[PDB]
Amino acid sequence: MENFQKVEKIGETYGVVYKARNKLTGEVVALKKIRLDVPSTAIREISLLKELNHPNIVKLLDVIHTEKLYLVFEFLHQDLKKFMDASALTGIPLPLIKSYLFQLLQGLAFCHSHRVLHRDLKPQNLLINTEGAIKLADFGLAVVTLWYRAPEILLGCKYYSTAVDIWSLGCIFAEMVTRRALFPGDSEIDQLFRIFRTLGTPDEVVWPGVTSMPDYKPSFPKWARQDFSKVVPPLDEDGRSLLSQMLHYDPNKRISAKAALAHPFFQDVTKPVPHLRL
Ligand SMILES: Cc1ncc(-c2nc(Nc3ccc(C(=O)N4CC[C@H](N(C)C)C4)cc3)ncc2F)n1C(C)C
Repeated sequence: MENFQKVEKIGETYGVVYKARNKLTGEVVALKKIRLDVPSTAIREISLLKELNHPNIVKLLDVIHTEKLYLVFEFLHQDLKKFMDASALTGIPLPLIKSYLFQLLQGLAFCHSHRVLHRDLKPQNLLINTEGAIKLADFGLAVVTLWYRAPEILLGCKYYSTAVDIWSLGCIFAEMVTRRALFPGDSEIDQLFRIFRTLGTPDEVVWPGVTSMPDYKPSFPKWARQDFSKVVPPLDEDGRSLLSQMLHYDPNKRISAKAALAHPFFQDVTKPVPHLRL
């Protein structure tokens, strides 16, 4: 860590993140100081992450095990959240929404093909640059936001799948379009009940095995599903078709990252450059 000069704190569950300059090489980096107490398994788990390289995953440059674990990442200048708040006035243009969605699906397609899950996608851990790229960061690597949590997690599923990232990404997609969070819950039951009010209470019809999941209660209110035209106007038919498949209750019916990439929504996909003020 002596080789690095802290420029500024840029983020603070498990670990703080600093913009920092490599004292030798003048290299500017994000320097993550990880949740102190290293367990041997966590070291081999991060050594697996260093091999997981993709243009839509923030590059882990180095892991400094001394003695206090640091992770040195490629630096990116803004998160999606700040860009969304800076764009809240006319909204992010749809071409740029489509681009960001396609790229993150490509990152997820990659992660998932190697049986790596993110587990905690949100606007705060999606990082953007001046060239139109968007990148996954801060991989969930087993107050916190529940807003992008898949319903299987919230109902107590222990061995959940790659479909949790598709759910989260779908929530992020809707939020980019509408400029309002799709399920802004302030507790697990509120989060869950917000998902239920909008998409209807899941039963064995739409989600086989649901009534036997740990935190499922026969006594949950039974809400009727709302229209998707009510939920994400002004998303077009393709956009809404894709979103509905990313928000299927049954993790096994929820569209994969790979299948999603072939959806007609991306037919006219391009790569716009955003107007970013750094
Ligand atoms: C948790 C984590 N590990 C590694 C990184 C990381 N960050 C950056 N650079 C970066 C991130 C966020 C912002 C940013 O716009 N703000 C963070 C807080 C505030 N927002 C919540 C409104 C704005 C600027 C630069 N680069 C590479 C990384 F690996 N991160 C970030 C997600 C903070």
